[PDB]
Amino acid sequence: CPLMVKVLDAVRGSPAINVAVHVFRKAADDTWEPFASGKTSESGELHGLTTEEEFVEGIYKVEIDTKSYWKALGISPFHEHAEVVFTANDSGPRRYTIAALLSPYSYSTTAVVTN
Amino acid sequence: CPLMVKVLDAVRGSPAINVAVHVFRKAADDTWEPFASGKTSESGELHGLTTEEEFVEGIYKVEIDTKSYWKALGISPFHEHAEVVFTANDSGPRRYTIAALLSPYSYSTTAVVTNP
Amino acid sequence: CPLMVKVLDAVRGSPAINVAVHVFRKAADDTWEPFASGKTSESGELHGLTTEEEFVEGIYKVEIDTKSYWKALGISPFHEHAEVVFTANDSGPRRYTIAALLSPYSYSTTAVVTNP
Amino acid sequence: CPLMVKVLDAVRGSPAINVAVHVFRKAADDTWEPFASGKTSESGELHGLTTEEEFVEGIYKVEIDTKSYWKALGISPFHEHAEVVFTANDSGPRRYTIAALLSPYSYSTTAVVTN
Repeated sequence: CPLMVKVLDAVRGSPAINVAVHVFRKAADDTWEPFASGKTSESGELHGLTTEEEFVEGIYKVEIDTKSYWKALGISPFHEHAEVVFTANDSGPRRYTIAALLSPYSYSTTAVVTN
Repeated sequence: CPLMVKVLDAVRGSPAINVAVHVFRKAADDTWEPFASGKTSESGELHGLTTEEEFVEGIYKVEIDTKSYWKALGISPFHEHAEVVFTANDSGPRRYTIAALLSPYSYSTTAVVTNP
Repeated sequence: CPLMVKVLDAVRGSPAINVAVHVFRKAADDTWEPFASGKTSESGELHGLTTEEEFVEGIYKVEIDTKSYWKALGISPFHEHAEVVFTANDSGPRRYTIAALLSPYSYSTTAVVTNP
Repeated sequence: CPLMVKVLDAVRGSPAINVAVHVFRKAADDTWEPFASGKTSESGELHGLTTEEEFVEGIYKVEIDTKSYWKALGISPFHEHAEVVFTANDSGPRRYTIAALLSPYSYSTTAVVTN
């Protein structure tokens, strides 16, 4: 599993469950092409997005659908979504976890890149 | 001043100076149209991007060029840029401060929105 | 103004107003001695805590009363308070801004330190 | 395992390994008494701090020794340590993860409290 996403809710102190996540890869015409997507599990994680064979070097974008997540909790959010854009590199460590911590008007995202 | 951007460096504990920032507005046709751009100052702030008149309702995207920033300090960072995407002015004009706090493999962004 | 505190509410996207803040300085004897205190204003800022003269080298602790804050808005938060502990002025006088960004079960704190 | 700590390094994009963590419980004379301590593992985690029997309701403080961690990387830090202070409650969910994300001049901490 080369690319995993983990999302937390800073308001409830809990995983952010059932959050839609869409990943895109930049194509040679500079557009974003759908690459992988899913919904975070009960532990706030999304696994099984891609495989080592398919996850080649390139520029990827991970879009986390935060606004629908907050609307379903009845809390007015600021952002349309949270967006993480990065270059995957074979010289780096082999596994990428994109973590995100969500509040209605604020989020952080951290990449944890390991062996 | 309805839209301002403030950027901090979490490594040095200082403003992030000379950070390029590009703002786009989602078009009628669904594309991102260029809306305004500038660089942060010595205080890590970017003012004067737009006017209440020009800054109408819409979906806006504030792209902060964090990669050039880290690279010019000798660091190879994770993200290409930070992107902040939000609907603005849909309940009337507001003043928006988009803050970002940067580290090489992490950032956070916070909006402070006040009723002018 | 060598020491200032700024507090934001990540839920509402606004300054956190009326947040009580207590500052302590580590004593000669190792205890935390009361150093200064105040409440954030309408802009979520606390100024005038100390003076360059009084603010000497030492280890300081800035305690931000985040629990009273959330509770007065009907939220039962995780933390009793946020505590920020740092050595100050050990390479000469500096100006310190202690920023905090609050959510019910999370906060972050950032120092911006500049050479006056 | 009722209380776990997980620490990440925002500068290197990695778990924060070998970070000392000390936990204290507030005693009836208002002092902090040592309760549990350890060093984060290679995955940035610390487990086995306490047991459900011993972790009773009370006010606890978790001190994460960030300053020594940054000094060992040769990076000048701001804080002496990061401190998380909270009341454990039996009405809450039964497991507490104190997560912390560290930079030299900034840190965040989040409690993820689950079943």
